[PDB]
Amino acid sequence: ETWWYNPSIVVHPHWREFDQVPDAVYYSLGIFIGICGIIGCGGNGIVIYLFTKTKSLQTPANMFIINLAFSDFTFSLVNGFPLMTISCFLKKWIFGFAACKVYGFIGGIFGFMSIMTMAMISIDRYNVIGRPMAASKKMSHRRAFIMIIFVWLWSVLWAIGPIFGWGAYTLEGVLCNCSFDYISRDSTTRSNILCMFILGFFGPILIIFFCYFNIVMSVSNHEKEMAAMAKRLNAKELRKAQAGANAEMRLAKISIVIVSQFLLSWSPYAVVALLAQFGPLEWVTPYAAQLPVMFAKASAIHNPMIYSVSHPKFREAISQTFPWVLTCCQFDDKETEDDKDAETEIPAGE
Ligand SMILES: CCCCCCCCCCCCCCCCCCCCCC
Ligand SMILES: *C/C=C(C)/C=C/C=C(C)/C=C/C1=C(C)CCCC1(C)C
Ligand SMILES: CCCCCCCCO[C@@H]1O[C@H](CO)[C@@H](O)[C@H](O)[C@H]1O
Repeated sequence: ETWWYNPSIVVHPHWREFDQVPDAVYYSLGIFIGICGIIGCGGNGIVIYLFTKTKSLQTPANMFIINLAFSDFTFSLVNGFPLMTISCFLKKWIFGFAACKVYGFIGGIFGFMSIMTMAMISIDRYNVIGRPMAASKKMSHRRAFIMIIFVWLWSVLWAIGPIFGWGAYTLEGVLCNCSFDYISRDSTTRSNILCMFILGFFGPILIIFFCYFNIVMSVSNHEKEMAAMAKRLNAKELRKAQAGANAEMRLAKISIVIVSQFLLSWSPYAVVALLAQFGPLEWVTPYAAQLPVMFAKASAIHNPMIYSVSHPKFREAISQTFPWVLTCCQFDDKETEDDKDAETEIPAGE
Protein backbone atom coordinates (compact mmCIF):
# COMPACT_ATOMS: atom_id res chain seq x y z
CA GLU A 1 0.00 0.00 0.00
CA THR A 2 3.23 2.11 0.09
CA TRP A 3 6.63 2.47 -1.73
CA TRP A 4 8.90 3.13 1.28
CA TYR A 5 8.02 -0.14 2.97
CA ASN A 6 11.05 -1.80 4.52
CA PRO A 7 10.36 -5.04 6.40
CA SER A 8 13.71 -4.74 8.21
CA ILE A 9 13.82 -1.08 9.38
CA VAL A 10 10.93 1.11 10.63
CA VAL A 11 11.09 4.18 8.31
CA HIS A 12 10.52 7.42 10.28
CA PRO A 13 7.02 8.76 9.31
CA HIS A 14 8.69 11.88 7.92
CA TRP A 15 10.23 10.05 4.97
CA ARG A 16 6.96 8.23 4.30
CA GLU A 17 4.75 11.19 3.38
CA PHE A 18 6.88 12.18 0.35
CA ASP A 19 6.54 10.62 -3.08
CA GLN A 20 9.13 8.18 -4.44
CA VAL A 21 11.89 10.00 -6.28
CA PRO A 22 12.16 9.04 -10.00
CA ASP A 23 13.84 5.80 -11.10
CA ALA A 24 16.58 7.82 -12.76
CA VAL A 25 17.43 9.32 -9.40
CA TYR A 26 17.91 5.88 -7.79
CA TYR A 27 19.99 4.62 -10.74
CA SER A 28 22.13 7.75 -10.71
CA LEU A 29 22.58 7.67 -6.94
CA GLY A 30 23.79 4.05 -7.03
CA ILE A 31 26.07 4.70 -10.01
CA PHE A 32 27.27 7.86 -8.28
CA ILE A 33 28.21 6.25 -4.94
CA GLY A 34 29.45 3.16 -6.77
CA ILE A 35 32.11 5.43 -8.30
CA CYS A 36 32.87 6.90 -4.90
CA GLY A 37 33.69 3.34 -3.88
CA ILE A 38 36.02 2.69 -6.81
CA ILE A 39 37.90 6.02 -6.77
CA GLY A 40 37.70 6.05 -2.97
CA CYS A 41 39.16 2.59 -2.41
CA GLY A 42 41.50 2.80 -5.36
CA GLY A 43 42.94 6.18 -4.43
CA ASN A 44 43.30 5.31 -0.76
CA GLY A 45 44.80 1.92 -1.47
CA ILE A 46 47.31 3.69 -3.67
CA VAL A 47 48.26 6.07 -0.81
CA ILE A 48 48.49 3.32 1.82
CA TYR A 49 50.47 1.12 -0.57
CA LEU A 50 52.96 3.82 -1.53
CA PHE A 51 53.21 5.48 1.90
CA THR A 52 54.04 2.17 3.59
CA LYS A 53 56.41 0.87 0.93
CA THR A 54 58.29 4.02 -0.09
CA LYS A 55 61.19 4.73 2.26
CA SER A 56 61.18 8.40 1.26
CA LEU A 57 57.72 8.73 2.81
CA GLN A 58 58.63 6.58 5.87
CA THR A 59 58.40 9.38 8.52
CA PRO A 60 56.41 9.09 11.86
CA ALA A 61 53.99 11.86 10.90
CA ASN A 62 53.06 10.16 7.60
CA MET A 63 51.56 7.41 9.79
CA PHE A 64 48.70 9.83 10.32
CA ILE A 65 48.22 10.05 6.57
CA ILE A 66 48.21 6.29 6.43
CA ASN A 67 45.54 6.34 9.15
CA LEU A 68 43.51 8.92 7.22
CA ALA A 69 43.69 6.77 4.10
CA PHE A 70 42.66 3.59 5.90
CA SER A 71 39.77 5.60 7.28
CA ASP A 72 38.62 6.88 3.88
CA PHE A 73 39.21 3.59 2.16
CA THR A 74 36.84 1.88 4.61
CA PHE A 75 34.31 4.68 4.37
CA SER A 76 34.19 4.46 0.57
CA LEU A 77 34.07 0.67 0.81
CA VAL A 78 31.24 0.19 3.29
CA ASN A 79 29.32 3.26 2.20
CA GLY A 80 29.35 2.77 -1.55
CA PHE A 81 29.18 -0.70 -3.09
CA PRO A 82 27.38 -3.01 -2.32
CA LEU A 83 25.30 -1.80 0.62
CA MET A 84 24.04 1.46 -0.96
CA THR A 85 24.60 1.00 -4.72
CA ILE A 86 22.65 -2.29 -4.76
CA SER A 87 19.97 -0.76 -2.53
CA CYS A 88 19.54 2.04 -5.03
CA PHE A 89 19.31 -0.25 -8.07
CA LEU A 90 16.43 -2.00 -6.28
CA LYS A 91 14.98 1.19 -4.81
CA LYS A 92 15.03 -0.49 -1.41
CA TRP A 93 17.45 -1.24 1.43
CA ILE A 94 17.55 -5.03 1.39
CA PHE A 95 20.40 -5.79 3.80
CA GLY A 96 18.40 -5.56 7.02
CA PHE A 97 18.54 -3.60 10.25
CA ALA A 98 21.92 -4.89 11.45
CA ALA A 99 23.55 -4.02 8.11
CA CYS A 100 21.97 -0.58 8.44
CA LYS A 101 23.40 -0.04 11.90
CA VAL A 102 26.82 -1.29 10.79
CA TYR A 103 26.51 0.95 7.77
CA GLY A 104 25.66 4.09 9.74
CA PHE A 105 28.10 3.20 12.54
CA ILE A 106 31.00 2.81 10.11
CA GLY A 107 29.91 5.96 8.35
CA GLY A 108 30.20 8.13 11.43
CA ILE A 109 33.21 6.41 13.03
CA PHE A 110 35.49 7.15 10.06
CA GLY A 111 33.94 10.50 9.30
CA PHE A 112 34.99 11.55 12.81
CA MET A 113 38.22 9.65 12.33
CA SER A 114 39.31 11.54 9.26
CA ILE A 115 38.94 14.99 10.87
CA MET A 116 40.46 13.90 14.17
CA THR A 117 43.28 12.34 12.14
CA MET A 118 43.59 15.65 10.32
CA ALA A 119 43.68 17.19 13.79
CA MET A 120 46.80 15.12 14.57
CA ILE A 121 48.30 16.26 11.28
CA SER A 122 47.53 19.85 12.27
CA ILE A 123 49.31 19.26 15.58
CA ASP A 124 52.33 17.79 13.83
CA ARG A 125 52.44 20.81 11.51
CA TYR A 126 52.39 23.02 14.61
CA ASN A 127 55.43 21.28 16.09
CA VAL A 128 57.62 21.57 13.01
CA ILE A 129 56.15 24.88 11.73
CA GLY A 130 54.05 26.62 14.40
CA ARG A 131 56.79 26.74 17.04
CA PRO A 132 60.14 28.45 16.39
CA MET A 133 63.07 26.80 14.56
CA ALA A 134 64.92 26.70 17.90
CA ALA A 135 62.27 24.46 19.49
CA SER A 136 60.90 22.72 16.39
CA LYS A 137 59.65 19.20 17.22
CA LYS A 138 59.53 16.27 14.77
CA MET A 139 56.92 13.52 15.23
CA SER A 140 58.19 10.31 16.83
CA HIS A 141 56.66 6.89 16.15
CA ARG A 142 55.86 6.67 19.87
CA ARG A 143 54.05 10.02 19.89
CA ALA A 144 52.36 9.36 16.57
CA PHE A 145 51.24 5.86 17.56
CA ILE A 146 49.68 6.96 20.84
CA MET A 147 48.04 9.81 18.95
CA ILE A 148 46.27 7.41 16.53
CA ILE A 149 45.15 5.38 19.54
CA PHE A 150 43.41 8.54 20.75
CA VAL A 151 41.92 8.92 17.27
CA TRP A 152 40.50 5.39 17.32
CA LEU A 153 39.34 5.57 20.93
CA TRP A 154 37.70 8.91 20.26
CA SER A 155 36.03 8.19 16.88
CA VAL A 156 34.44 4.98 18.18
CA LEU A 157 33.14 6.74 21.28
CA TRP A 158 31.22 9.43 19.43
CA ALA A 159 29.81 7.10 16.81
CA ILE A 160 28.87 4.09 18.94
CA GLY A 161 26.14 5.83 20.90
CA PRO A 162 23.22 4.84 18.62
CA ILE A 163 24.52 1.26 18.77
CA PHE A 164 23.52 1.34 22.41
CA GLY A 165 20.27 3.31 22.27
CA TRP A 166 21.84 6.70 22.81
CA GLY A 167 20.77 7.86 19.39
CA ALA A 168 20.00 5.64 16.43
CA TYR A 169 21.22 4.74 12.99
CA THR A 170 18.45 4.13 10.51
CA LEU A 171 17.21 4.84 6.99
CA GLU A 172 17.26 8.41 5.66
CA GLY A 173 16.73 10.19 2.34
CA VAL A 174 15.23 8.05 -0.42
CA LEU A 175 15.69 5.09 1.95
CA CYS A 176 18.77 3.41 0.43
CA ASN A 177 21.47 4.12 2.94
CA CYS A 178 21.62 4.75 6.63
CA SER A 179 22.84 7.44 9.06
CA PHE A 180 22.13 8.74 12.58
CA ASP A 181 18.58 9.76 13.59
CA TYR A 182 18.43 13.56 13.43
CA ILE A 183 14.68 13.76 13.14
CA SER A 184 13.44 12.12 16.37
CA ARG A 185 13.51 15.07 18.81
CA ASP A 186 13.53 13.28 22.17
CA SER A 187 16.05 13.87 24.93
CA THR A 188 18.25 10.80 24.37
CA THR A 189 18.72 11.42 20.66
CA ARG A 190 19.12 15.17 21.06
CA SER A 191 22.01 14.89 23.49
CA ASN A 192 23.74 12.28 21.35
CA ILE A 193 23.31 14.51 18.31
CA LEU A 194 24.57 17.52 20.25
CA CYS A 195 27.37 15.20 21.40
CA MET A 196 28.29 13.82 17.96
CA PHE A 197 28.42 17.41 16.64
CA ILE A 198 30.18 19.20 19.45
CA LEU A 199 32.70 16.46 20.39
CA GLY A 200 33.02 14.46 17.17
CA PHE A 201 32.98 17.48 14.95
CA PHE A 202 33.47 20.90 16.56
CA GLY A 203 36.12 19.20 18.64
CA PRO A 204 38.98 18.47 16.20
CA ILE A 205 37.96 21.65 14.34
CA LEU A 206 39.21 23.72 17.24
CA ILE A 207 42.45 21.74 17.39
CA ILE A 208 42.76 22.55 13.68
CA PHE A 209 42.20 26.30 13.99
CA PHE A 210 44.34 26.58 17.17
CA CYS A 211 47.16 24.93 15.25
CA TYR A 212 46.91 26.74 11.93
CA PHE A 213 46.01 30.13 13.33
CA ASN A 214 49.06 29.38 15.52
CA ILE A 215 51.20 28.67 12.45
CA VAL A 216 50.12 31.92 10.84
CA MET A 217 50.75 33.90 14.02
CA SER A 218 54.31 32.58 13.86
CA VAL A 219 54.96 33.15 10.18
CA SER A 220 56.65 36.42 11.09
CA ASN A 221 57.94 35.14 14.45
CA HIS A 222 59.88 32.82 12.15
CA GLU A 223 60.48 35.43 9.45
CA LYS A 224 62.55 37.50 11.87
CA GLU A 225 64.20 34.48 13.49
CA MET A 226 65.27 33.17 10.09
CA ALA A 227 67.32 36.33 9.56
CA ALA A 228 68.80 36.49 13.09
CA MET A 229 70.46 33.13 12.51
CA ALA A 230 70.94 33.92 8.82
CA LYS A 231 73.62 36.56 9.43
CA ARG A 232 74.53 34.61 12.59
CA LEU A 233 77.56 33.24 10.75
CA ASN A 234 75.46 30.82 8.72
CA ALA A 235 77.24 29.98 5.46
CA LYS A 236 75.78 28.64 2.19
CA GLU A 237 74.50 25.86 4.48
CA LEU A 238 71.73 28.37 5.35
CA ARG A 239 70.06 27.43 2.07
CA LYS A 240 69.59 23.92 3.48
CA ALA A 241 67.50 25.01 6.49
CA GLN A 242 65.52 27.26 4.12
CA ALA A 243 64.40 24.50 1.74
CA GLY A 244 63.31 22.36 4.67
CA ALA A 245 60.93 25.00 5.99
CA ASN A 246 59.66 25.37 2.41
CA ALA A 247 59.25 21.63 2.31
CA GLU A 248 57.22 21.54 5.53
CA MET A 249 55.15 24.59 4.70
CA ARG A 250 54.15 22.71 1.53
CA LEU A 251 52.84 19.80 3.55
CA ALA A 252 51.30 22.22 6.04
CA LYS A 253 49.58 23.93 3.13
CA ILE A 254 48.36 20.53 1.95
CA SER A 255 46.86 19.80 5.40
CA ILE A 256 44.60 22.82 5.17
CA VAL A 257 43.33 21.87 1.77
CA ILE A 258 42.27 18.32 2.70
CA VAL A 259 40.67 19.79 5.83
CA SER A 260 38.96 22.44 3.75
CA GLN A 261 37.81 19.63 1.53
CA PHE A 262 36.33 17.90 4.55
CA LEU A 263 34.44 20.90 6.00
CA LEU A 264 33.02 21.98 2.66
CA SER A 265 32.11 18.29 2.28
CA TRP A 266 30.29 17.61 5.56
CA SER A 267 28.95 21.06 6.50
CA PRO A 268 26.08 21.00 3.98
CA TYR A 269 24.82 17.71 5.43
CA ALA A 270 25.53 18.65 9.04
CA VAL A 271 23.35 21.69 8.40
CA VAL A 272 20.34 19.98 6.80
CA ALA A 273 20.64 17.69 9.83
CA LEU A 274 20.33 20.35 12.53
CA LEU A 275 17.51 21.98 10.62
CA ALA A 276 15.59 18.72 10.95
CA GLN A 277 16.53 18.42 14.61
CA PHE A 278 15.90 22.08 15.47
CA GLY A 279 14.32 23.95 12.60
CA PRO A 280 11.64 23.48 9.88
CA LEU A 281 11.43 19.74 9.23
CA GLU A 282 9.30 20.53 6.16
CA TRP A 283 12.65 21.80 4.86
CA VAL A 284 14.36 18.43 5.16
CA THR A 285 12.90 16.84 2.01
CA PRO A 286 14.05 13.77 0.04
CA TYR A 287 16.63 15.66 -2.04
CA ALA A 288 17.16 18.17 0.79
CA ALA A 289 18.79 15.38 2.78
CA GLN A 290 19.94 13.07 -0.01
CA LEU A 291 22.13 15.07 -2.38
CA PRO A 292 23.87 16.99 0.42
CA VAL A 293 24.75 13.58 2.01
CA MET A 294 26.10 12.22 -1.28
CA PHE A 295 28.41 15.19 -1.54
CA ALA A 296 29.40 14.29 2.05
CA LYS A 297 30.20 10.68 1.26
CA ALA A 298 32.45 11.49 -1.73
CA SER A 299 34.62 13.38 0.76
CA ALA A 300 36.53 10.21 1.58
CA ILE A 301 37.90 10.20 -1.96
CA HIS A 302 39.44 13.65 -2.38
CA ASN A 303 42.51 13.33 -0.18
CA PRO A 304 44.24 10.87 -2.58
CA MET A 305 43.64 13.28 -5.48
CA ILE A 306 44.88 16.38 -3.58
CA TYR A 307 48.10 14.44 -2.85
CA SER A 308 48.54 13.36 -6.47
CA VAL A 309 48.73 16.99 -7.60
CA SER A 310 50.42 18.64 -4.63
CA HIS A 311 52.71 16.09 -2.96
CA PRO A 312 56.22 15.88 -4.37
CA LYS A 313 57.59 12.71 -2.77
CA PHE A 314 54.24 11.00 -3.10
CA ARG A 315 53.92 12.12 -6.71
CA GLU A 316 57.46 10.91 -7.28
CA ALA A 317 56.38 7.51 -5.92
CA ILE A 318 53.37 7.29 -8.23
CA SER A 319 55.54 8.12 -11.24
CA GLN A 320 57.72 5.14 -10.25
CA THR A 321 54.85 2.70 -9.51
CA PHE A 322 51.54 3.58 -11.27
CA PRO A 323 52.79 6.47 -13.47
CA TRP A 324 49.80 6.00 -15.74
CA VAL A 325 47.87 7.94 -13.08
CA LEU A 326 49.96 11.15 -13.12
CA THR A 327 49.28 11.61 -16.83
CA CYS A 328 47.34 14.86 -16.76
CA CYS A 329 49.61 15.80 -13.81
CA GLN A 330 53.03 14.77 -15.11
CA PHE A 331 55.88 14.46 -12.60
CA ASP A 332 59.30 16.17 -12.77
CA ASP A 333 62.46 15.85 -10.67
CA LYS A 334 62.51 19.57 -9.89
CA GLU A 335 59.52 18.97 -7.60
CA THR A 336 61.79 17.01 -5.26
CA GLU A 337 64.68 19.49 -5.10
CA ASP A 338 63.53 21.20 -1.89
CA ASP A 339 63.61 17.81 -0.15
CA LYS A 340 67.12 17.22 -1.50
CA ASP A 341 68.64 20.32 0.08
CA ALA A 342 66.61 19.85 3.26
CA GLU A 343 67.84 16.28 3.75
CA THR A 344 71.37 16.57 2.32
CA GLU A 345 73.43 16.88 5.49
CA ILE A 346 76.50 19.12 5.41
CA PRO A 347 79.50 17.06 6.72
CA ALA A 348 81.56 18.68 9.51
CA GLY A 349 80.05 22.02 8.53
CA GLU A 350 82.06 21.60 5.33
C1 LIG B 1 32.87 -3.17 -10.45
C2 LIG B 1 32.89 -2.90 -11.95
C3 LIG B 1 33.74 -1.67 -12.18
C4 LIG B 1 33.81 -1.32 -13.67
C5 LIG B 1 34.68 -0.08 -13.74
C6 LIG B 1 34.92 0.47 -15.15
C7 LIG B 1 35.78 1.65 -14.85
C8 LIG B 1 37.10 1.77 -15.61
C9 LIG B 1 37.96 2.31 -14.47
C10 LIG B 1 39.48 2.11 -14.47
C11 LIG B 1 39.70 2.27 -12.96
C12 LIG B 1 41.11 2.29 -12.39
C13 LIG B 1 40.78 2.48 -10.90
C14 LIG B 1 41.88 2.21 -9.89
C15 LIG B 1 42.61 3.56 -9.75
C16 LIG B 1 42.11 4.38 -8.57
C17 LIG B 1 41.62 5.75 -9.08
C18 LIG B 1 41.75 6.74 -7.94
C19 LIG B 1 42.48 8.01 -8.34
C20 LIG B 1 43.82 7.95 -7.61
C21 LIG B 1 44.69 9.16 -7.89
C22 LIG B 1 45.97 8.98 -7.11
C1 LIG C 1 26.21 7.65 4.46
C2 LIG C 1 26.45 8.41 5.70
C3 LIG C 1 26.59 7.98 6.99
C4 LIG C 1 26.52 6.54 7.43
C5 LIG C 1 26.82 9.03 7.98
C6 LIG C 1 26.94 9.00 9.33
C7 LIG C 1 27.40 10.21 9.95
C8 LIG C 1 27.61 10.66 11.22
C9 LIG C 1 27.32 9.94 12.52
C10 LIG C 1 28.20 12.02 11.20
C11 LIG C 1 28.88 12.76 12.06
C12 LIG C 1 29.46 14.13 11.68
C13 LIG C 1 30.72 14.26 11.16
C14 LIG C 1 31.72 13.15 10.89
C15 LIG C 1 31.28 15.62 10.75
C16 LIG C 1 30.26 16.71 10.57
C17 LIG C 1 29.25 16.75 11.58
C18 LIG C 1 28.51 15.40 11.92
C19 LIG C 1 28.10 15.55 13.41
C20 LIG C 1 27.25 15.32 11.07
C1 LIG D 1 50.10 16.35 4.11
C2 LIG D 1 50.13 15.96 5.49
C3 LIG D 1 51.51 16.30 5.85
C4 LIG D 1 51.89 15.16 6.61
C5 LIG D 1 53.10 15.66 7.31
C6 LIG D 1 54.07 14.63 7.09
C7 LIG D 1 55.28 15.23 7.73
C8 LIG D 1 56.36 14.60 6.99
O1 LIG D 1 57.04 15.73 6.52
C9 LIG D 1 58.27 15.18 6.29
O2 LIG D 1 59.14 15.33 7.51
C10 LIG D 1 60.44 14.78 7.31
C11 LIG D 1 61.32 14.93 8.62
O3 LIG D 1 60.55 14.33 9.80
C12 LIG D 1 60.95 15.61 6.19
O4 LIG D 1 62.23 15.09 5.97
C13 LIG D 1 60.06 15.46 4.88
O5 LIG D 1 60.49 16.24 3.82
C14 LIG D 1 58.73 16.02 5.12
O6 LIG D 1 57.86 15.89 3.93
